[PDB]
Amino acid sequence: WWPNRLNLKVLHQNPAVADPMGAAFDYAAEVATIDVDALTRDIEEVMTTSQPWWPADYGHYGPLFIRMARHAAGTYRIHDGRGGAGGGMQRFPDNASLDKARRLLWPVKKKYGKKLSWADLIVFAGNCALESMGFKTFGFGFGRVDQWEPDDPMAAAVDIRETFRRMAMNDVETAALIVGGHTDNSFLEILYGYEWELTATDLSLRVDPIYERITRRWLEHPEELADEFAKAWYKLIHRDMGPVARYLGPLVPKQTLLWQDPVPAVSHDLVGEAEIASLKSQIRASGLTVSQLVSTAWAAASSFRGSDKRGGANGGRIRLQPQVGWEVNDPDGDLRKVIRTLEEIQESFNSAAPGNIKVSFADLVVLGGCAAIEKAAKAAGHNITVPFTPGRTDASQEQTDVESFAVLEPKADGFRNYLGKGNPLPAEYMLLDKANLLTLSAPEMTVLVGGLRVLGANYKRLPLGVFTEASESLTNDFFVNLLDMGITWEPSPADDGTYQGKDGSGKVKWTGSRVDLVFGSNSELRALVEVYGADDAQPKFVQDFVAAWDKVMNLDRFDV
Amino acid sequence: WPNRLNLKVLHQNPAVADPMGAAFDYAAEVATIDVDALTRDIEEVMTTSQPWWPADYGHYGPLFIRMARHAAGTYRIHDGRGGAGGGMQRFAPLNSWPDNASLDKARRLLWPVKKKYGKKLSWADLIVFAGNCALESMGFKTFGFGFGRVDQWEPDEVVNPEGGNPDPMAAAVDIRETFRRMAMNDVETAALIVGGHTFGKTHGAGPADLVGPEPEAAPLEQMGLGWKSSYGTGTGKDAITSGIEVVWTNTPTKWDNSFLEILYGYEWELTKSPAGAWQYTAKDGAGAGTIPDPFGGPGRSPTMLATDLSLRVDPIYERITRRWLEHPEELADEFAKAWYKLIHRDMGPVARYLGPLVPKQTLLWQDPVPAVSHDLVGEAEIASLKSQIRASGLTVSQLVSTAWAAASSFRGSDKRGGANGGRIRLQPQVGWEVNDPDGDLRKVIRTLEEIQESFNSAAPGNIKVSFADLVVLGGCAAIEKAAKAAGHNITVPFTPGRTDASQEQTDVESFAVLEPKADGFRNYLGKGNPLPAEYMLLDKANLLTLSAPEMTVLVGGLRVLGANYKRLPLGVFTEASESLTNDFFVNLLDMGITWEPSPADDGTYQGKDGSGKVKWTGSRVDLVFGSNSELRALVEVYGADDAQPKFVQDFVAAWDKVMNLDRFDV
Ligand code: HEM
Repeated sequence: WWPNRLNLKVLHQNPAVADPMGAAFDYAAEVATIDVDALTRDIEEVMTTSQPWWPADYGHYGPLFIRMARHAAGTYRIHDGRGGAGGGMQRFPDNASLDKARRLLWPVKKKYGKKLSWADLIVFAGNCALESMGFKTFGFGFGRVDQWEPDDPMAAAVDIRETFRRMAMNDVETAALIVGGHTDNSFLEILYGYEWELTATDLSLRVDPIYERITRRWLEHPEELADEFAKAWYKLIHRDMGPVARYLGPLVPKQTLLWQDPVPAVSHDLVGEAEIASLKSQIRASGLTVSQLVSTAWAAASSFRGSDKRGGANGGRIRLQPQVGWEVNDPDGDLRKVIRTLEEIQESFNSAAPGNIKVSFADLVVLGGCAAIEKAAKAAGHNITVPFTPGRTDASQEQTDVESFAVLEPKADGFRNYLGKGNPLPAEYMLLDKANLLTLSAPEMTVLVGGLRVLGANYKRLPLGVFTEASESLTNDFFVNLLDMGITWEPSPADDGTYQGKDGSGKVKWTGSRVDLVFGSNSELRALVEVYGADDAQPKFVQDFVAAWDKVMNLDRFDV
Repeated sequence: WPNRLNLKVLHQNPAVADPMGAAFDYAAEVATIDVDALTRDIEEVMTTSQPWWPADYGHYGPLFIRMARHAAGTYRIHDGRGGAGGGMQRFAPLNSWPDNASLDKARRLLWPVKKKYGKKLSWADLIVFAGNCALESMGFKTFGFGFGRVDQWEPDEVVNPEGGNPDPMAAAVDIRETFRRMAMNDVETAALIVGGHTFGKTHGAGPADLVGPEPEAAPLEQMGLGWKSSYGTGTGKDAITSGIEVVWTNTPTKWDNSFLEILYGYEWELTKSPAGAWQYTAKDGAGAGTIPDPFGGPGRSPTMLATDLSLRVDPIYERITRRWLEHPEELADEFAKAWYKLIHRDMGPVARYLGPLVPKQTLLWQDPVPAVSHDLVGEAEIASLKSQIRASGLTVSQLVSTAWAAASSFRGSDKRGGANGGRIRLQPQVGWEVNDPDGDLRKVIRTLEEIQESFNSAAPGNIKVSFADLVVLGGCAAIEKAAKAAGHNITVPFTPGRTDASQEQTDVESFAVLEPKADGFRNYLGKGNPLPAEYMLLDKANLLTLSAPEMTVLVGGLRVLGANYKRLPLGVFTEASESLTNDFFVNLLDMGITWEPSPADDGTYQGKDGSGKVKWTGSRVDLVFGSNSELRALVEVYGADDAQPKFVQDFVAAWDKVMNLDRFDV
């Protein structure tokens, strides 16, 4: 009825029923069988032909392909990660010359069909045009699955600065991109000659002192310009593809780059099933409460952005500076103790293991979270075993760009009941956005919140969400107590965001936050809460929470 | 949506937003519950007044009856949507409409019953069951009840008690019109108004301006509720839900003929209610002030709305109303039948009703089909029936058109129509303009009838074939022949079991709304439409419960197959006709052809090639796939080079789904 309401439609965007290929189709296995030589030949023969319905300017569609490649990959926003070359449905201001020219590539996708997506095709056509000009490129990596539903003065210098900084491009990369896309040295020579007749953009490279320094350096040294343009272009097209394990094809370079957030490759033999049991029995008698383990294992695995597929638990970054310094992770609490205890466990295990079986800290954090979940569930009457797939390695400090990780800090985490100052939208909207980023669905988000409440995973262990009298137990008490109409909620006297579900002859119980009551208030979410809050829905809730938790933990596992 | 195609309406209620997950059939769960225990629990929660919403006369019966009526009171025949169905009354604009006031409470009074069962009793079943049980709790034996209303998890895209001027004669026509859109005649409307208003009262009493916002705009401190009254204590003795303060009968917690004896006992004057105004009261000395106060105190006066008084003044209503005032057993009978029709209107055929309370009697408005009285055909006979159909002289265009005409009348909004029943032969559907009788349809019917006679005469025993099966079997045989001509060897699955109804079984009047005003798959842009052709195509596809890939592949198959209306060349982008290929896709995306509106402006376009010749001609439906970005992405999947067998398989799957849409008995 009332507009500006909570939009649950965002959670289930791009379902599996609108996908023509169905659920029996993985793009990786298809594009791994493609022949990039024939693809390059087809792209070139399209490049050197003049379609009658689109006059081929100078008989060479190269620069048009370059423009579409640079325009599909120019909509990447670091603060959110949406958009981008492949991680954003750029299809479905502009002059409409960016999709009518997308029809020029139809004779190429006609041959391949499902073995080559449009997102891969546009970027690869741009790259092949760039290589066909005469320039040589760093490399290319396929694997961009296409979605099926739309989701002169120095003033120009600072405007370009902000516009390119929103794309995670420093000054050298911005200068390289600007000098390249508009190009030999046919640019810097004419630009630095006769001042371009002293009469907008692309001239500020000679005005801004930091830009002018780099440009005048490149004036007599085209080698730096070539290397910097190759690196900047490769960063530009592959910005939102995630870990290096998602790159496919034989054109992917062997080198590893810092902006990809690299993690070391596995060097030892992973843990089997007896060693996993030994670890889960060792860090269940190590003096660590279920709350600490669950909160730590969620802190590492809730820094994942499903748009550009960066973050996650892989790499063991929770032990390193950008992740441990965040307010939400609470360095002033029990994160250092948990990290030190896990390091001690890892050192003890690696020094006494059969053969060359070794466990990594990144793996051990998630294994500890799984062990804590199992212990809590067993302390609730059930007997389960949460699945756990090893194969994580811990990155060192030198491989983590501190500035690049500042955009992953959560301004508001609904699952952990965190809320930082200066938020655009209210508490529930940020929870919805975070759940959408984690590629979660409405039932998965509901069950995950309802479990994390009773597991004591709240920020600073606040009682704002624990709707149960017995913590350290995975039960559906949150739902069955939220739906109870025997308590009358009201805003707290302290005028804060908290509430008060006071009843029982005037007594006050279940002090609740906003992201807690939004589940019982919103009818669409109350439906799911009633599904999980029934009398016989106790084991179904546990199984669903285990499934959601395992899905969240293994979000970043793209190598498997 | 009405200014740009909204493809998200095709994938409404996805499976990823369903908490119960896949492989969960509601029929199995709800068929194994204790109905007696459910009724006992409901009757237990009816008589226990809660302190957060007090009960009038210590009984939640009338509130449950009103909630059940309003849940099933949104059904509309033309679209078919609304009604109980998926229980949209919980999460929709429906929960926040001003005429659904205080019905958000009646869905929380039933929570203690829902939690005791869980997935074994959907909300939609409960909402309409409680009221039904309420009807039995007062002393009125209802017709029956059938569980099985599956529960959805996403909202979809889809009467004045004061007349503005409350003139009973001028409000009777409004009542008749608004009940005509629910397929209720005069006698059923009068029975529903009289019976439903025997139980209960009207709550509105106060300034009527001190009511809070709707639940969709209420603060989270109210926890999903709305209309929080601030006048007085707010709820119970001074609740405000509608504004009018009338108590109809002397015993609003029992069934009796006291509504008629009150309506036809006093003359009525007009007065202003404490909340709002414009209600009728007794005339001579305020009548007799003998009406129970819901929570105790002074007796009220006999009062009626303007809606209720219309039944006395309208000459059509007055005669039957007086007859019921004389004989009450007829009133009870018509009320039972009308209520049963009301709560089960949009539940589909009788094969979907579950539980022990479902009656054994058949009713005309259900469009009954005769029970199977023979052994169905196996696999040896089907392989011979297909050969006989193929060698009967019927071209694939006629067979496909007949099968689609039989099976495209279905609408998933209320699950009526479908290829079952075999009603393409019968009067309401054989004469529709879209099911072109000025052509080769009667010939197809005659050929299928003679094939049926030949097969049944030489029966191998107790195995016989029905015409309803024969239409779909001919469609599948034609598609098999087309695919074999195109080069692929496939076998379209066929599941026999359909039966042929008679002309007395079908109702001609109630099928005037199933007529397709615009069928996107066979162009037929019929006169009198509220939207362009493409939006009507999306509406038709959403009615068939089709997705976007299925709709695209079905359109692209029906074009080249020859299913078009009047066999127009308006959309057949293939050169070799009567063949199942993706030539509608590989030629729609052909960029060497320029599309311009035809000189004879009628909504059709001309596709000229580069040599200045009119190569293809298409319509808005045919050309919307090559222009809309979301749809063009699907066309490029079936329009590729290697995706010929994938296209054929997808088309066969879509055909199977459409044929077996209205098959709930299997
Ligand atoms: C044109 C047709 C009708 C009109 C204009 C009408 C009018 C109304 C109105 C305005 C209310 C609100 C009273 C309140 O909220 O306290 C109401 C309540 C109610 N209606 Fe109707 N009604 C109609 C038909 C029906 C039907 C078809 C049924 C049942 C099948 C029914 C049964 C009830 C009941 C049981 C209540 C509530 C009684 C209570 O809460 O004590 N009415 N009606």
